[PDB]
Amino acid sequence: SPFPLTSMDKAFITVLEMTPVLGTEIINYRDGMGRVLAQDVYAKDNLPPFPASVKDGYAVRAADGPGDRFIIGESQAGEQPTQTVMPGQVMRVTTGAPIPCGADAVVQVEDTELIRESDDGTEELEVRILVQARPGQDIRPIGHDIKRGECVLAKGTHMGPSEIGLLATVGVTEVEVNKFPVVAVMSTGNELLNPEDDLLPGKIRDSNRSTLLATIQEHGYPTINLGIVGDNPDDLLNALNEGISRADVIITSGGVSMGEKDYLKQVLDIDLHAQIHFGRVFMKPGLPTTFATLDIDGVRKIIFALPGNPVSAVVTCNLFVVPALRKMQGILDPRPTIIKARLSCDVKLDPRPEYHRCILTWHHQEPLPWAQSTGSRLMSMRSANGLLMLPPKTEQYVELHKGEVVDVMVIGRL
Amino acid sequence: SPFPLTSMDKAFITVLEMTPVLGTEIINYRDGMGRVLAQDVYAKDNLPPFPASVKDGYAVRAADGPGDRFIIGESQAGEQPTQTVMPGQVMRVTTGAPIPCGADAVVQVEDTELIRESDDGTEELEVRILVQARPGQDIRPIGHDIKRGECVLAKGTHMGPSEIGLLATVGVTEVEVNKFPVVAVMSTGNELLNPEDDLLPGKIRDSNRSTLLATIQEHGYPTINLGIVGDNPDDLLNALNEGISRADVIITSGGVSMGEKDYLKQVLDIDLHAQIHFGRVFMKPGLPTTFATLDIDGVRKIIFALPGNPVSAVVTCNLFVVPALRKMQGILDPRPTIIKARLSCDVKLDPRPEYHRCILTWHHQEPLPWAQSTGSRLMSMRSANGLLMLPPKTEQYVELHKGEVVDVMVIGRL
Ligand SMILES: Nc1ncnc2c1ncn2[C@@H]1O[C@H](COP(=O)(O)OP(=O)(O)O)[C@@H](O)[C@H]1O
Ligand SMILES: Nc1ncnc2c1ncn2[C@@H]1O[C@H](COP(=O)(O)OP(=O)(O)O)[C@@H](O)[C@H]1O
Ligand code: MOO
Ligand code: MOO
Ligand SMILES: [Ca+2]
Ligand SMILES: [Ca+2]
Ligand SMILES: [Mg+2]
Ligand SMILES: [Mg+2]
Ligand SMILES: [Mo]
Ligand SMILES: [Mo]
Ligand SMILES: [Mo]
Ligand SMILES: [Mo]
Ligand SMILES: [Mo]
Ligand SMILES: [Mo]
Ligand SMILES: [Mo]
Ligand SMILES: [Mo]
Ligand SMILES: [Mo]
Ligand SMILES: [Mo]
Ligand SMILES: [Mo]
Ligand SMILES: [Mo]
Ligand SMILES: [Mo]
Ligand SMILES: [Mo]
Ligand SMILES: [Mo]
Ligand SMILES: [Mo]
Repeated sequence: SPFPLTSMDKAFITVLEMTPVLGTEIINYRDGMGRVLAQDVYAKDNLPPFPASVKDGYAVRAADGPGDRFIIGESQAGEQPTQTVMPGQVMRVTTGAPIPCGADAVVQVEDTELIRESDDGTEELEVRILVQARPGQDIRPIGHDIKRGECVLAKGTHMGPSEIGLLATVGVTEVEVNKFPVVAVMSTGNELLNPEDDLLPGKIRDSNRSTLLATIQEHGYPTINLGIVGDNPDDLLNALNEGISRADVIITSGGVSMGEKDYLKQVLDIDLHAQIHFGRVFMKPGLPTTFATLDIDGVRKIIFALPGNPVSAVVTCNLFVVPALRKMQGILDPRPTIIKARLSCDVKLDPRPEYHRCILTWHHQEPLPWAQSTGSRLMSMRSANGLLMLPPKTEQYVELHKGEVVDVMVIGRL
Repeated sequence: SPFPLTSMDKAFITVLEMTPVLGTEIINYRDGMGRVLAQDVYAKDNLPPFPASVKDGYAVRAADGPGDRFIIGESQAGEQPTQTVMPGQVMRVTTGAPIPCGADAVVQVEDTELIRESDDGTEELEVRILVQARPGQDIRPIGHDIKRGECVLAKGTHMGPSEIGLLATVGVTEVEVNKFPVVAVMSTGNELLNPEDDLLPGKIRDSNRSTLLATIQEHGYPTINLGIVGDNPDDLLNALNEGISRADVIITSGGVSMGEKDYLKQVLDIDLHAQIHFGRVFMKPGLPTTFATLDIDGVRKIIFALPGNPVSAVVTCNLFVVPALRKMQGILDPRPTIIKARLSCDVKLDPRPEYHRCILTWHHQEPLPWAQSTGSRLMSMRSANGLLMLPPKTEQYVELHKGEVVDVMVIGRL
């Protein structure tokens, strides 16, 4: 317009407030990594479902006390015992095996001495119990770990490997979860060639599409490649319409400044009839970053029109797009993790809040990590895992110094 | 045997020392996430390949100084200009467009005032240049960012989205990288049923296979599901042989203690002819953890036989298996990230080093995260992202207290 300068805080809140939560679907539990449960999950069985030995040893009657006992048989994992242990008798048990009727404690083998075995040495016949067992010792009673009817996972749970294991444990192999967003990515500019192309006069290769698609894929979300679109409103509208049809989220880069061949804001408003919530953000880099929504038949589509400069595109993707996607896939608090780190070098502050990719590293025993802004040789074998978040300068603070503590958004595996 | 108790430090070093680095393969750069480059990568073009405007404005002759200028044409992104700017003239430029012959600086539009435009207002004819340009201002010279022949990525680089973007930029769309390990996972025990099964007497559901497969998949590695194997040496040998054929790494759980129906160590040694490097580790949980290698025709297979207890299996998988896999896929320093955190609760120390899953959380402005051992309601919506690493007790230290600083291995996204 130019659009009003929007503060970072307002822009970020606006993205989260205006972004929808996707609907739900039933998935197989093996496909649950990173998904958010949209149902509570209950156990239909006890764990353990039988009284289970926690040791290799003997199932005994505690009342018998220590002494010499006839071994009447063995309880092995996976088989329900049929015999009842009577006074003066014991049954061999292994870890995880059921406790036979008549026994009320387990004595571990280390607290015993073998008296007699078969001539072939394959069968134990008589054992000395050296200790006084406590009633119930070394037995997991029925339901000790999980009770039938217990809620073991609550709706809203963001699942990792252990949650998948718990679903397996309780036999709940299909669960309701939020859908993942499908994210379409488009590059714009008459100067852009595909990565596969040799250069031609006046042209460069499109890098943003690759970088943005990889960023989204890193977070586990399905993507759509919408290719390169030229600087003209008809082609841009057609590409946006394809994105809307095929995806939940459309990410563009380029063409959002006020230049003569920058059409995206006009197309979003006048042709697409989308609602542009902000078109400029008071931030460095990322000034022309644009966020729009489009409501079609009770479905809200999300559009991020990011700056064309490659550094600006990847920075703004991490600040605005990734949290939106986290909200869409059902994460209750979709905010990124922000940690405290020490600056590895002095840095000049800008009137705008500043953001820069960095590498976070821990040093021996020092409690806080160091943040080294990207751009020793070894500090190049590693990809950026942080985004430095530097404050606006004040009449007081014009610079931050090496060692001073700053906020860093986590954007990669530490 | 019982095998010697191996210290944690020795066991860990032994895994890393004995684990091979996999060979290399050529991949498409879009498939490069998490891969390690096995070649240096060079630029074959300059970036930018032409002198490029960094602003919307006018390409000028700095020697002309400020004043009123005829606009002879426009240089738009993607088109090589044909006209030469002479004294008294300027050419309109947009960001990323080539600088025409004859011009040596760019003046941004904000430092100008328009004098004359066409009757239709679509074409600018005359402009007032308000500033004295510095030579070369607001131009990226040829090769400013990347030079032809420059090494832009070194062998050993562990790639993320920005590295993929750089490959796209320089047009190197196929790269040599280390292979990813294929990891086969097996559960053992006559008591185990599939997750899909209803319980039967004496039985429980297999959870470890799901948890371990999910853990490995979370790190991006392909997996093989070897199912459930009973407690007998013939079936175990057959399953191990299948794993060896189909995978680079075999993970088993269960059957590694000294129980009567525990055969895995015997099978690995006597039947498989593998070299067991340790069979017990002085650690809690994880005492019976076993690591073996098998060399077949110049190929080294890796076998981890983990404890059957589900908590022990997932803990030892994170401590030993994941670093091995990182080495196999070419990561030069495969050690996990360890951070410092504050204990959320008092904890009793064991003679053994202790490990427990936890959740790491940052609090407002406090520099160090808090580590809350797994097992408010909201602290259940989140999956474990840390492994607490507690020291062995000493005659002095028998307990650690809330707030004290401890080591935590990162095992999930923070
Ligand atoms: N996909 C892309 N890959 C690499 N560079 C790009 C890409 N898109 C745009 N650029 C470059 O970024 C710079 C700014 O582009 P521009 O379209 O003006 O961004 P905006 O107008 O959105 O701020 C130009 O130098 C342009 O060539
Ligand atoms: N895949 C599995 N899923 C769930 N529980 C298991 C699994 N494998 C073993 N267990 C249980 O873990 C416990 C220890 O098993 P065990 O085979 O004795 O381990 P190890 O001998 O290797 O220490 C037993 O209670 C057993 O039923
Ligand atoms: O206008 Mo920017 O600073 O390249 O996003
Ligand atoms: O023997 Mo463990 O402590 O279950 O691995
Ligand atoms: Ca452009
Ligand atoms: Ca077993
Ligand atoms: Mg532009
Ligand atoms: Mg056992
Ligand atoms: Mo135990
Ligand atoms: Mo900017
Ligand atoms: Mo910038
Ligand atoms: Mo800029
Ligand atoms: Mo700028
Ligand atoms: Mo700017
Ligand atoms: Mo800009
Ligand atoms: Mo920029
Ligand atoms: Mo710039
Ligand atoms: Mo243990
Ligand atoms: Mo244990
Ligand atoms: Mo144990
Ligand atoms: Mo134990
Ligand atoms: Mo133990
Ligand atoms: Mo054990
Ligand atoms: Mo255990």
